[PDB]
Amino acid sequence: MKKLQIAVGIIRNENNEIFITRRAADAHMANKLEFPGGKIEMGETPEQAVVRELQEEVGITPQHFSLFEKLEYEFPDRHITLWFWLVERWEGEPWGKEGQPGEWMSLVGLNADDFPPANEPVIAKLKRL
Ligand SMILES: Nc1nc2c([nH]c(=O)n2[C@H]2C[C@H](O)[C@@H](COP(=O)(O)OP(=O)(O)OP(=O)(O)O)O2)c(=O)[nH]1
Ligand SMILES: OC[C@H]1O[C@@](CO)(O[C@H]2O[C@H](CO)[C@@H](O)[C@H](O)[C@H]2O)[C@@H](O)[C@@H]1O
Ligand SMILES: [Mn+2]
Ligand code: NA
Repeated sequence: MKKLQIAVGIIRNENNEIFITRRAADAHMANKLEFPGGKIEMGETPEQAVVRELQEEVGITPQHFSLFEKLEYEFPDRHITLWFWLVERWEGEPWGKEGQPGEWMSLVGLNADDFPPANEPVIAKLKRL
C-alpha cells in the first residue's frame, strides 16, 4: 500500500471554535469532517505544506503555529502520517475556497466519530486544552 505524509491545520479562533470542512462523497474518508490539509509534496517541508494547503483549501495563511501532534494511521488501503498543526493566528478569513462545506465548530462539541479514525487522539487532546 502507498504511504503518504499529510499536513493539516487545526484552525482555532478566540472563541474556542475550530474551522472544520467536510470531505467530498467520492474522496478517501468520504463525507467525514476534517481539519483542512493535504499531501506534503516532494521538495517542501511539513511547515510549508500546512501553509500551502490552508491557502489552497480555505484561503488563509497560518502563522506562528505549532506541531500539536504527529501520528501514523493504517487505513484499509493506505498508510498515512498526519502532522496536526495548531493554528491560532493567520491572515485572512477561512472559507470554502474549493467549494467544500466549511464552518466553525465549538471544540467541546466535536464528535470524533464524525472525523477519520486517525483523528481520535487529537480530538481528545484538543478537548483537554
Ligand atoms: N485533510 C485531512 N485529511 C485527513 C484528516 N484525518 C485523516 O485521517 N486524513 C486523511 C484522509 C486522506 O487519506 C488524507 C488527506 O489527503 P487529502 O485528500 O486531504 O489530500 P489533498 O488535499 O492533498 O488531495 P489532492 O486532491 O491534492 O490529491 O489524510 C484530516 O483531519 N484532514
Ligand atoms: O515547530 C513549531 C515550533 O517552532 C516554533 C519555534 O520554537 O515556531 C517556529 O516554527 C513555526 C512553524 O514553522 C513558525 O510558525 C514560527 O513562526 C516559528 O517561530 C514554536 O513556536 C513552535 O512550537
Ligand atoms: Mn485536503
Ligand atoms: Na494537495
